[PDB]
Amino acid sequence: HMNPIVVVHGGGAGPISKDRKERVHQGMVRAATVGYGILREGGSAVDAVEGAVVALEDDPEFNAGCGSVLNTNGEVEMDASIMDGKDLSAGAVSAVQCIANPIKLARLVMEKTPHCFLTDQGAAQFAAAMGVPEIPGEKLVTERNKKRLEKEKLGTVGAVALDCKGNVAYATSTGGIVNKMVGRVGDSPCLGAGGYADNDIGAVSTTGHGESILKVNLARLTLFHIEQGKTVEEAADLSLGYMKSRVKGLGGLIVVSKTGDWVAKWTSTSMPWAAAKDGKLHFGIDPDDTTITDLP
Amino acid sequence: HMNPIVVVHGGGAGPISKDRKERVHQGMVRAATVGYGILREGGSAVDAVEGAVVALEDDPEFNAGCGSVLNTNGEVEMDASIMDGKDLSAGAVSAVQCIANPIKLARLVMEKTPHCFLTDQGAAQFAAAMGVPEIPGEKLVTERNKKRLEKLGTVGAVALDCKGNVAYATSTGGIVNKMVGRVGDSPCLGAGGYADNDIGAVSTTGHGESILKVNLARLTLFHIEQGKTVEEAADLSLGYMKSRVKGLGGLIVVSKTGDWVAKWTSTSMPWAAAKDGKLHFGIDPDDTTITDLP
Ligand code: NA
Ligand code: NA
Repeated sequence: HMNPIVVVHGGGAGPISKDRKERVHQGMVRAATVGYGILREGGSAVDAVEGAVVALEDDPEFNAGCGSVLNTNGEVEMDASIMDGKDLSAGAVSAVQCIANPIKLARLVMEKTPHCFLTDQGAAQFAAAMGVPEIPGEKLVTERNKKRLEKEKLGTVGAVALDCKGNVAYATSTGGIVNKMVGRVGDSPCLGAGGYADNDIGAVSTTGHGESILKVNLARLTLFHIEQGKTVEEAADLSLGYMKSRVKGLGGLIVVSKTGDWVAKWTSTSMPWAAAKDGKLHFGIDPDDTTITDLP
Repeated sequence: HMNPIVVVHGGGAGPISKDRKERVHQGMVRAATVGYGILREGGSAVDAVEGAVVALEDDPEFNAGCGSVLNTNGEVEMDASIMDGKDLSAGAVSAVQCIANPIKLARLVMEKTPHCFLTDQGAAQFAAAMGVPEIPGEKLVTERNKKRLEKLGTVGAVALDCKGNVAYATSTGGIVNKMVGRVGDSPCLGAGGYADNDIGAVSTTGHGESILKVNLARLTLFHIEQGKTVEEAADLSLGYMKSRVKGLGGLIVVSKTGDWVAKWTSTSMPWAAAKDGKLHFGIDPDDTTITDLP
């Protein structure tokens, strides 16, 4: 059976301050830790990617769940998707509000509906009827994002996991872009763009310019290069190089193939990433700054 | 310059009676004529597919705009997306309500926002700012759709323009008795459609859950990239949706060179194509009729 790997990413971003850097690290370490803990228990790659992304929605330092950036009405409006590489099973939610973990609802969508995608009000109603709690507004908005919205008037989190059966999965979550139009949907809930998972190829989770990821369908394009016999690095190189020259978009991504190979590449300035494989934790934000430590 | 082309499709769905096929035929013809008239009058590929889809939305017979199917709540909710293959610019709406033409709303997202994809309450609010009328929701509700709910498919258009640009537009009401705010493939780029001047353009129809799963539109084009012809590539992607996800449906594709095809694993798929002063139509596998264009 395969050696389990979890890969986690923060938002593709510009320069990070020496400070966010500290809490970002531990945020990335915490999520990669849960994702892996899940696979050591023999959990599925779906359970692990879900697990990792929940940690990031709950961690205020990351643009998803609590800590999401604000829309043009100052409100939190969130998107998420998860994909099961076994039979291509998927669930996704767009434009959701007043809920803690949009990724759990995407999972509920995949696992307890005949659908793959619920939006806005019907997304709230499905959460209401599945007994997801409504949160007393306020809670989701952080003082850092409050200033951020006044200023203009951070990025998508994801996870890719490979389990002992060779199953792969991805999960993505985001509150979008600051001052975005109400009801704007980025790449996250769109399968092929914000992510793709296929036991025959691998799984990808992306970040960066949402519309640009959509226009190029980045996650599925990365995988297309792999199917053609490229390495995980060359595929990510090539698919991001394309998003750069064709539509002028920047981002980043995390991929893992069906054979245990993984990398994290980006064209934005920063992308906090973490990976757990064989009880070693890898972490980085800028290229080269990579640390490797034990993971008991 | 290229000889321009438009292809249209109705839904990749089940059997259609003799009595109503003549009527779907009237619809397809009107839509293709509308697309090809824009193309022959110096209009863009994007112009041409919006014009063709707008027409099927306006026709209460097809599951887009007027005549959408009703969700679980006896309500109409519409998905749409349109794409320009030159710069890969795109527009898309999901779960839009009380407006006549979702594809027209889709193009305004493309042109008028720094976004590509709006949904539900935000799109409705955008529609208003764009002066798009808020029209009786029950005027989108036909008697038949109130009935069929109690007891057809996604439409679309591809085109290649004289300048050599490709575009797709796709609009749906979705599937009968869907959950509130269920989004299919139709506003998801690469599933609902894809257009890229450097390959061609595809529009898809059928069970939307399956189409999202396999990235059907971009896959078809992946095969076209590999040297597979349009029919070949269409057969592989549609074949793979059926094998891998047990999903049925159809698609239309126009390549950069101007080769095109209509293909479906579903029973029926209304379709009409226009090029070289001729109209091509069909609903059933192997029943094509080639007439002269007016
Ligand atoms: Na968060
Ligand atoms: Na219609």
